[PDB]
Amino acid sequence: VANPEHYIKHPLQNRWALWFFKNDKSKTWQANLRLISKFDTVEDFWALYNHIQLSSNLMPGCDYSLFKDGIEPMWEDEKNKRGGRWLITLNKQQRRSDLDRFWLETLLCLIGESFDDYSDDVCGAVVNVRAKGDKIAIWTTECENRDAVTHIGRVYKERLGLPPKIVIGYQSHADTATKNRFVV
Ligand SMILES: C[n+]1cn([C@@H]2O[C@H](COP(=O)(O)OP(=O)(O)OP(=O)(O)O)[C@@H](O)[C@H]2O)c2nc(N)[nH]c(=O)c21
Repeated sequence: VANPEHYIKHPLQNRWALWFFKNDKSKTWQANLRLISKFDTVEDFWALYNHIQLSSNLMPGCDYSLFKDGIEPMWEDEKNKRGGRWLITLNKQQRRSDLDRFWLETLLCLIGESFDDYSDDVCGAVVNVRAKGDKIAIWTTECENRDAVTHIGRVYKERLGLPPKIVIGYQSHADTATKNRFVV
């Protein structure tokens, strides 16, 4: 039989779904959220990533979301309702300098399962392109899991290369939908 190394795609640990949001005042927030496609290999990730717009080129008001297959990118999902997000807030000058590199690094932290035992607490990630300042966030499934949330935040901050002068926060979705629970 042939050596699999020669011809098989490299499976990822999870199957992931990419979503797109375009702000339209004619429609509800949920109706503006649409599924693009799914992938579960390294090769299919790069084929998707290489044919879509960089976040910095999106019209203001748009989002990308990458979530594990089966989890919708909204607070109301069962695996998001009790969770929260590690938030990266960027200034207007950082759309040029950091937004796209931070986003791709965030994508790799997800599909590469970069958070060791706590990668099962990850639900997905969201980049919001906005005129007042863009945002990148990793969503985790239980805001009360102190060890999981902390270790995800610290690993995330280092992978992004942020210096200790910067401090990022973690907010539960219930607070957003109605403060930081943690900071690293
Ligand atoms: C992520 N999310 C966003 N929305 C709606 O989209 C709105 C904007 O939320 P946003 O996440 O787009 O942040 P933005 O920076 O645009 O707005 P801000 O941070 O309030 O200044 C939210 O206030 C909700 O009305 C959401 N509405 C529901 N029902 N579920 C969601 O998960 C959800």
